[PDB]
Amino acid sequence: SHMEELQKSIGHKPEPTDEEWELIKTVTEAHVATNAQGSHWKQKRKFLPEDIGVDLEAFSHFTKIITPAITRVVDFAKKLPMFCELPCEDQIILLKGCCMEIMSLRAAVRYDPESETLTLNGEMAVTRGQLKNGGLGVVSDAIFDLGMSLSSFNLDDTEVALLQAVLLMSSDRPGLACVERIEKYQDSFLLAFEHYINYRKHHVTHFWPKLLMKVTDLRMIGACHASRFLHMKVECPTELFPPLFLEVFE
Ligand SMILES: N[C@@H](Cc1cc(I)c(Oc2cc(I)c(O)c(I)c2)c(I)c1)C(=O)O
Repeated sequence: SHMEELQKSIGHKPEPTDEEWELIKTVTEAHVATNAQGSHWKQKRKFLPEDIGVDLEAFSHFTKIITPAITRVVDFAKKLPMFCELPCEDQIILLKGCCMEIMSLRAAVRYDPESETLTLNGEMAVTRGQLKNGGLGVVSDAIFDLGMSLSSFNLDDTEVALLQAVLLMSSDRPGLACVERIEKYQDSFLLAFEHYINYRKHHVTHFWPKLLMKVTDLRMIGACHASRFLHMKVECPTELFPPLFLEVFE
């Protein structure tokens, strides 16, 4: 009985309703499925040679593995019924919007402080420099700084999945038709996410506000990548652009 605000005047911290656990199980599984190499990534990963890394040899490695990265985000979305409930133009609009946001999140949570690397596609471990010089520029710094910061959040697969869901259901992308409906699905994810955090009892003060701030930072990564993507088309050759890469980023 979502009295919600009232339960937040008394100071109780509401856990997930029965319906919310269902939504949480769906999003979680969507993610775990489409997350290249689940919990097995730290030993499955080849460090890219110190000598590689606009440095074009670098770029070519990242573009080689980017089409599967993209598609595993479309797959994450497909596995959300709310996404299925939307028109075809809206779906494409939402994906193009969140694709880098999600991929960046997936990379940043595989930050390893021992090596100072992130791991892409669960397949390849890069440094900040290698990722910067291979085309991202300062978006690399953005992602590394983020990964470094999410170290203390200790996110679990559910937390990352819900974050992905919040990024996907963004009502402000341009061109959308079903805005109010996307906002409602969003609010539904945020409400379950908060609830799930209450349940997790993280030992960090002001955990939720803090994690919402990361949504923004992800958004910024994405914006900033759009711009990097123009700087790229002029520097690297139309040749090394996987078709799907082009179609998502336009
Ligand atoms: N690790 C994620 C996927 C992921 C793949 C790549 I490859 C990547 O790096 C780039 C590099 C360039 I250059 C681009 O132009 C773009 I978009 C992404 C990032 I960050 C994330 C996953 O597990 O799903």
